Amino acid sequence: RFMEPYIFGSRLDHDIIDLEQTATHLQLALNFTAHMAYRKGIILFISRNRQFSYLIENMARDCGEYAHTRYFRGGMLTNARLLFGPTVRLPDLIIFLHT
RNA sequence: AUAUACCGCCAUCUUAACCCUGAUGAAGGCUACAAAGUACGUUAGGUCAAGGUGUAGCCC
Ligand SMILES: [Mg+2]
Repeated sequence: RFMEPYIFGSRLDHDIIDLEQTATHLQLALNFTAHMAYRKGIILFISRNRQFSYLIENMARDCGEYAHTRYFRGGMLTNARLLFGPTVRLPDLIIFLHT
């Protein structure tokens, strides 16, 4: 339901995403990502689509950022201190290619 | 004579934290082609034959 305002219409029972809204949303998201990278924030890409795990890991390694395409264990973010150490720094921005 | 004196030795019997979910209820938390989970006494016991310490008996 919450995706309805972003849908241009249905073409033979297939939803079509309004690309005019996608352009503005992508502009805002890319501006935010660029500003965060300028401030040397830790950027973590996340995606459980196994068809693109290799590509996303390669991209994250290429841009000097971090990736998590594997099984997400309980408490990686909400219990990070116990799972990594008391002085671990969490990501400043998380990018979901697949939500 | 006494282990029905003790030991020695045999045998009997009794005997942590953290993180999520449920509207922050009792409560719950797993799937790998992965979906919240990680950190001693007891006995009128035997044995003084390969071991000891005492205790009492008798002494016309
Ligand atoms: Mg006896």
